[PDB]
Amino acid sequence: VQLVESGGGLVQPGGSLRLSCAASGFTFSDYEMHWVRQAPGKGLEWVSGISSDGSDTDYADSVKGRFTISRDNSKNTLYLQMNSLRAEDTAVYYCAKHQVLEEAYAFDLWGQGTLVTVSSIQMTQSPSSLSASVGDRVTITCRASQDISNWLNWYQQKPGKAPKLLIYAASRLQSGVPSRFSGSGSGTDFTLTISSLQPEDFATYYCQQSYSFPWTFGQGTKVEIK
Amino acid sequence: EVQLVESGGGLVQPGGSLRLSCAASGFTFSDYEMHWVRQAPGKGLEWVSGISSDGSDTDYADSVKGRFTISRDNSKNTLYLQMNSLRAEDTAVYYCAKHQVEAYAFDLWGQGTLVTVSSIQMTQSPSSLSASVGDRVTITCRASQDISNWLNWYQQKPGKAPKLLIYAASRLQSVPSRFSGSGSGTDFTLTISSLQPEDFATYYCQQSYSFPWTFGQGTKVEIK
Repeated sequence: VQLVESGGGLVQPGGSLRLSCAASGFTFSDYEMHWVRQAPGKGLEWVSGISSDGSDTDYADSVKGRFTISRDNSKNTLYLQMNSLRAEDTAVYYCAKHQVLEEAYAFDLWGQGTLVTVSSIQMTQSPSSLSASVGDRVTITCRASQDISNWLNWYQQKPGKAPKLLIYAASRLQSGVPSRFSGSGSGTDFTLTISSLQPEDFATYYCQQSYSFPWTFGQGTKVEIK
Repeated sequence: EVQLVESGGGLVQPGGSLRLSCAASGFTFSDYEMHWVRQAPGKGLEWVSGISSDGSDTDYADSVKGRFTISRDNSKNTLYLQMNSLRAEDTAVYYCAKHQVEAYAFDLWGQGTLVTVSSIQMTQSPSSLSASVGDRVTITCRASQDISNWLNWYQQKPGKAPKLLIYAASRLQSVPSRFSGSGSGTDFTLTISSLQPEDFATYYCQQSYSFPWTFGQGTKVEIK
């Protein structure tokens, strides 16, 4: 089971690119699919989404009228037509599957991302970065600009790696993530806690509200070494 | 005239692509599982990708799934690695290696090709050490799990193909008597009884017990 993005590259301002996202191991046609991007000044930014049958589409305001999302459910392929590209569109672009997990919605499958370079409800996380050692207890906080009940997910993004779903619905651990990771909170203040930091836990962590559209992420919390 | 030769490296901006090739000669390439293994200054050795003998089954490390594609042309005795959407973290020397079986080890490597872009854990100690000719050198490896004697040691000189020294914790490859391996379970030690001048090199341990195959960060043996 994986998603594989292709089509990135270097493009002049005002240029065009077409990204494709090839899905495998699951019934692609059954799932809402989305593009999410991260610019060199990071933080995840939802770009666009499309319903399972391809009839309903959505875009972030910053890409309206320039990007077009589509899908070929017969070839398990998602597309993003990017016209009139701008310097600010420089980013890694992720393809992601939206899943109803228990009674909640999360992006539970992501691709590794493709790089686009152009040249010739608010979520607040704290801290923005922290340095720690192996064995340390790490506390990361997310505050929501509104009550969102337990409609909150946490993602882990290792350096140079695709983001990964850690916790959904504020406290529910995703399959495979170890017990040291734990989430708590409801309403407007949420906590991700790593009970004992391991070397593979050095990463950037993102919260994301799943309560009202458009989906918004926190700016990220960088967990650095030393 | 048994050898592997990698080509296709170079310098690339982030997000670019390269295609590495590994040319095999002197053995029946089509019969063997083939692998790519890479080395950055920080990580030691890191297994990247493997492909079954017939080219139909492939495997990738988590750090490169979906960006790298391994394939083989068994009619031209050639392994390939297509690297798309390259990252700074992919900067490494890339080796192609043949997997060999009693025990499982990487018994043949190429000299490597350099790419610049601009879960059982093994811990080795020391990371570097200075010694003289005639010295006894003791290198230690610890596994995050019991792995009985499923543990190999490699030697790597600058710019030369890595070399299999000891497999199954204590068994010498067809390698001088001064080299000696011991340990089982979770603690292993590599011993050079009397350092020779051609013995100044970087050494790596590797567990052959559970997939994915993992290496220690390496022990650099320097002069002084």
